Order: sequence, then C-alpha cells, then structure tokens
Amino acid sequence: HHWGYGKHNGPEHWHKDFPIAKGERQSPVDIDTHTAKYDPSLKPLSVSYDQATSLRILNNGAAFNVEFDDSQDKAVLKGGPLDGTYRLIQFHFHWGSLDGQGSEHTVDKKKYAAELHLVHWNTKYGDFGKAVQQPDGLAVLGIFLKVGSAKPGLQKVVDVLDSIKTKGKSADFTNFDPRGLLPESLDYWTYPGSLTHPPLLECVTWIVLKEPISVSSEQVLKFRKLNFNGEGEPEELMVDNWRPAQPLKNRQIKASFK
Ligand SMILES: [Zn+2]
Repeated sequence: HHWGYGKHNGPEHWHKDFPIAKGERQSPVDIDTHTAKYDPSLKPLSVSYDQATSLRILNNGAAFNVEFDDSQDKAVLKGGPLDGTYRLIQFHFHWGSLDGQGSEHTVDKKKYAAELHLVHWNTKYGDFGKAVQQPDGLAVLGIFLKVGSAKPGLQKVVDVLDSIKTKGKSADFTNFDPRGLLPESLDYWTYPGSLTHPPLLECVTWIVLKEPISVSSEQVLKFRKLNFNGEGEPEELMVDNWRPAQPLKNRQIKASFK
C-alpha cells in the first residue's frame, strides 16, 4: 500500500513508488567527523526567529508538524552556506522506540534518541510547492536530541500531543517560540541532500548542528504514545519514524568549525 515505516511499506520499499530513493544526493547520511572538511569561507548562520508565528500542530501519520505562518519574512534563516532568505514553514521530529536510536543522521555512526528538523524554503521561489522542485529550494536545520535533563522550551509541545494522538488530528498551537529548541552553539556541518521521507526530492541544503540539545526521558516517552493509524483503526504506536543512512556517493560534508 502507501509508504510508512513498517515491515512491508518501510524505507526499503520506497524506491518502488519513488525511484529517486536510489538517487545521487539522498539523505540522511553518516557524518564522519574526520573526513568532513573545514571550510573557512562558510559564514556563521543567521537565525531570526523573534517574529515567528506558530499556527497549528498536526499528526500527519508520519510524525507531528508544527506549522508557522510563512506569508511574510517573519522567521527566517540566512547566512551559512545559503544564498538568499529562507522562511520557516514547519518543524517536526524523528524518534525511536528506544533511547539508543531515533535520529536520521548519525555522527561517526553514533545514533541519537531523536532528530529535530526545522524546514525552510527559499523565498525567491514564491512558495513551498515551487521550492521543492529546485536544487536549492529548501534549507533544513537538523538538531540532535540526547536523553538527559529536560528541555523547558519543549514542554508546551509535549503537553498538547494528547490532543493529536491519531493521524489527521490537528490543534491550534499559537505563540510557540522555536528559539527555545536551539542549542547554545551554532557550529554546523553542511551538505547537499534530500527530503528524508517521500517524495524524497533532492532539493535540500542540510545544516546539521554539532551540539545536541537534552530532553528528559519523560518528554521523549510522550512522543512514543502517538499513533501512525487514524482514529478508530488498530493502534500502531508512532515510533522509529526514521530513515537509515544513505550512501554519500560523490558528495563532501563541510564543517563550519575546526
Ligand atoms: Zn524530518
């Protein structure tokens, strides 16, 4: 049937419906810290989220998305390896059934408990739909989550998950500040890649932060209570919604730090 993260419709099956799954710039990838090249020409990232306007949180059957108003340059990302302004449209997470797995990207083969993806689109293309059809259409900021101390700024998200337990459910989610999810340092790695879930388009400039944020065992546990299924259908817990690392092929990972 349609794609998912199960035994019969998982990542290993995606190529049948989406041939690009075996493409030349697929994500995620393993970041080998010793092979990454320090690039002195990489500018610091510029994250301007002070005017961000969150609108809703939704369970789309693959994860839960926090959507923002992207009709104006309210929350933008620029600098780094980017040319132009990229507007934040939504953020979501990828997590595992156990604390030892869950992230999509890995660092020297190390897996994290979860991975946060803040998705931005290049304003020169007018809208998200047009942007995904361009090689420099999207900029995704990836942040690793490790289990340890609780992250205060994440609790607002955790507490509303009960309201969107099943696929298709959404809830008003206003005044959420994404700055509360950022680590102290903005040092990063960057490489050209793709969406990590269908349609797997190769339109993403990945920016993966080196510093993970810590979340409590209790906070991640609540993520694991969500359902892939819709209301009224057999319960399938939403866990392990991550794609395994793909071949780097002819690509180089650059680092903003040495
Ligand atoms: Zn993602």
